[PDB]
Amino acid sequence: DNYQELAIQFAAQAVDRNEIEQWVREFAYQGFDARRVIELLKQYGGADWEKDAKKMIVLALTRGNKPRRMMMKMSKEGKATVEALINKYKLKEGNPSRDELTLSRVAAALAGRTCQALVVLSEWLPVTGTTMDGLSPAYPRHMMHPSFAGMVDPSLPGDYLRAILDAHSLYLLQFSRVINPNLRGRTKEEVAATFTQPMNAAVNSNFISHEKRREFLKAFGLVDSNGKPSAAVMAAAQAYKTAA
Amino acid sequence: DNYQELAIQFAAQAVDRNEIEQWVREFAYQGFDARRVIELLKQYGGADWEKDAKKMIVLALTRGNKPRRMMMKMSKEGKATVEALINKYKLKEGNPSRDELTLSRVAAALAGRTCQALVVLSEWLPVTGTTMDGLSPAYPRHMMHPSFAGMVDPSLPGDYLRAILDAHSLYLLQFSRVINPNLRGRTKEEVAATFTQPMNAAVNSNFISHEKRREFLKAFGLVDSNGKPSAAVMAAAQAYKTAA
Amino acid sequence: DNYQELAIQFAAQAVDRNEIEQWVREFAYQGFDARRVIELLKQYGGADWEKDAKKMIVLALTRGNKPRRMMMKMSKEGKATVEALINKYKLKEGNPSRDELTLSRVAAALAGRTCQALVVLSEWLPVTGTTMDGLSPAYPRHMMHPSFAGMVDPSLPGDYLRAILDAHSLYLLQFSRVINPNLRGRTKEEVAATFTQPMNAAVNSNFISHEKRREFLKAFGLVDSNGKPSAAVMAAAQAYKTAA
Amino acid sequence: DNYQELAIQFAAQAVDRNEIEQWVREFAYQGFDARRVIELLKQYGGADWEKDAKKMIVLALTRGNKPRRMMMKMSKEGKATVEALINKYKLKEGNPSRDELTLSRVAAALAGRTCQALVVLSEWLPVTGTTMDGLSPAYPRHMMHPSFAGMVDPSLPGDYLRAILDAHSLYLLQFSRVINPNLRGRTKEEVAATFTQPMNAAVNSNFISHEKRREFLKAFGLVDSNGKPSAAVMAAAQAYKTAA
RNA sequence: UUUUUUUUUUUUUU
RNA sequence: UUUUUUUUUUUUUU
Repeated sequence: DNYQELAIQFAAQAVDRNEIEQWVREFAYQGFDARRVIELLKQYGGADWEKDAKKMIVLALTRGNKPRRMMMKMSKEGKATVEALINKYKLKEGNPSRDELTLSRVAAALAGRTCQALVVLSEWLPVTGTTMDGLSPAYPRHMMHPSFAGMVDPSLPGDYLRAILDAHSLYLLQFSRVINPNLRGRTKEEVAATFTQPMNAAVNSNFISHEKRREFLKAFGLVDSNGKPSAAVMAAAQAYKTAA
Repeated sequence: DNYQELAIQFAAQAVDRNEIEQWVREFAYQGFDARRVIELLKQYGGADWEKDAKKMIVLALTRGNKPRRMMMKMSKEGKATVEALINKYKLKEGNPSRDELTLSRVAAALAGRTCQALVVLSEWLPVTGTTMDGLSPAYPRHMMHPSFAGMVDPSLPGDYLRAILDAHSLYLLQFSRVINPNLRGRTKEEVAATFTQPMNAAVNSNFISHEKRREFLKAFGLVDSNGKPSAAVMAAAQAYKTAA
Repeated sequence: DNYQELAIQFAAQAVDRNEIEQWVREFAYQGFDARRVIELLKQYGGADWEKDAKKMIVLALTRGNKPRRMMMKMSKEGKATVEALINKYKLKEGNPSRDELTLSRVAAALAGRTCQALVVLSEWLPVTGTTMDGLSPAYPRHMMHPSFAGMVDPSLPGDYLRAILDAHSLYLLQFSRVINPNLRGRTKEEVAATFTQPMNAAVNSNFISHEKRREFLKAFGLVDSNGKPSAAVMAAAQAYKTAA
Repeated sequence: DNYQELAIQFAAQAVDRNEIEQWVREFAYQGFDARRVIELLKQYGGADWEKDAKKMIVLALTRGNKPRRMMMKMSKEGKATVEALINKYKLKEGNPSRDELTLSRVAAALAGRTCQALVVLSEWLPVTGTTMDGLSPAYPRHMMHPSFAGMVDPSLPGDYLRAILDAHSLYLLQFSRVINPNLRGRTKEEVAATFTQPMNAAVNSNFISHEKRREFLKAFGLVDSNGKPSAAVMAAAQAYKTAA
């Protein structure tokens, strides 16, 4: 009945630091977890999850993250395959609940495979290898997707780590402007402000150990035995420093 | 059938100023009323309204004003708590009917508790206390939310009142640009043009007396016994003058 | 079966100028017709249409063109009145089919009455009389709505006609920027490019004769017996030439 | 349960280039096919498809590509004709599935008839022939629609082909800015970047042979017996060079 | 904002 | 586009 008094009496109770912090942790933003993606893939796909994840990586890389929209301009065969994949994995577009699968999340969780596919798929990506070669010669094809950040060892020596991320950022700059048309008229620093947080989140995630991530970088020819980046990565990193 | 004659005859009847003014008052915009928020909280929550309002203040401050959207990136436990809060209090996003509760309205109506929570929640807010400290040292943590304006005594001496509002405006400038991305490229004066009207409406509302508001400012350490602002408030008020 | 041949055979038939022009006229854009608005008002409202149109003019002028949205911030009494008006007249928001009523269309069709209401409603409009007085002293209150263009005699001498339209355009410039926030950063010429076509359409409509429109302008004190605009209109027209 | 091991094992299997490429082809973007448009026209219309396609070309050229929206501002007769056309041909707006007809697709597939209609419809198009005449005298009326690109012979001698495309591009520049308001503040090169890919796709499509296309250009008076463009085409090609 | 943004390739329809 | 645009007034929640 006395609303002012009800508000004052409510304000009278002091803030319990322990209780309030327990609530902030409970309500906190839950970041991308590759384990949840693989769990959902296994749950919906069973023994077929790996073969279907290969198909979804090709869809994510060559057609994007909108399953129903990409179906509108597709062959009868492709349309039937994507329809079955949407029904089975309850595929959604964009950025929904973490209880949902997307083509981008499938590609991000299985980063090791995604980055290998990029060598073959190079000329069918939103920004082709040929386009990247015109900006920096022999541009590393394995860096040509945002999921590459999930293969980056954060324990690498500072300069070597910055060179890998700058090289990858040269792709991220071109890619973001092609798939996001409002970034086309913005500066390198403005476009970078949209991709650095999800890139760093992938670099610093606990999915795939530091050692296994460095083994991938070495196997793909991005770093040597001492973790020193290749001449192609150094070129791409310098091309990023110069880039508009 | 003779529409021109009907329009002429309609325009011929003299203007009844009493009738027109009665309709302007009847159709007038209905401003925010904290009493209605607390009434709805009591009606839906019963004996649980205060414990649930504490939870909703943590949600408003650390996750925002979109209950269904924040649930998409939350733990199973948090998701279950927010789901129950939405169902019980019929929580809506944005700016709906005044018959509806929102997390922002709960935080605004119980501004006294909201501002106390800010000391503990400082590093989980869209603009942290550490960021505010880099603009003005020992920035008042109690001013780091738009609901703080509801704790401002408009009867304070002019210079003391301007110092409190300028200090608080230093936060509102950073906060508005972080939560509203189209304001990021606009000047201090353009951003201020989006927060001054709701700020002044809270400062001049009839909810919580001038005396009780000044008791809160004194207890939060913002003003002394004479209503003179703290050195920290003065430093922020001055820092707002040279802020871009 | 032979799609190329089907396309060529279709292209072989020559375009019949008479037939094609009959189709362009049939499919042509149908402009605003005040007769259709009054007919719908009479059809839904019966003997109550005139009293309800007075209410809808007050709603259009002081709250805008979104019946369900304005109801969200309104008294129980006002909410009940607008709810009844929406159900009875099947009121829609924005720019729907010409078979539908809107608050803006009601105000536009009964321009004579709308412009008289503006003298009383001046301080409750999106751009007040006081605001207009600061740009041009004793700004004509009868010109303070887009529906005023429906009271303009196009047969007036050129200079007198341009002076009335320039004076009214000074309001249209302020009004368009207030109700349309994307026009706020645009030049006078860009803002004018959004209001000149609907303004000219109202000036050149066949609803209310040239003579009756000049009688309204004379009665409201906008032009003298010879159709020469008042000193206030000339000031407003010069203030428009200068305006940013 | 061991998600890191599952992701490592998945990334360990060698890339089957044959399998991946089979999936890129299956999932590849399906371009516009005029044969599919005519097939759907025949399937839904039967013996009435040609008479209805004439009506749909008038709608596409004078009212646009939004069937339900154009109906909102149309006569009772036109509204009834468009309602019947939407129901019969399951007409959609915008850019939907290739299994769907649109007014733009009907006009594009039967480009030969569309371009003939332009001579009669000139003053009812988004950019009129009179406006085009002010930029380049006696502007070719047959080029005043994007579907004209479907009548261009790519086997024409280089200079003659460039002259036809530059002349047509003078229209596409004006047209794109009128129907797309965000292009109004952009440069000639920025606007051209939105129309060159669909233009070139029509120029290089396999629908209607090179020889039949050149027969259309000759019959429309655009090129002589040797494929040399008319003086009017040359003047427009030259006017495109200095266009802003 | 915190692995997001998924654009073009007969579109954009003011 | 062709009587449209209906913003603020505890909002904007990235």
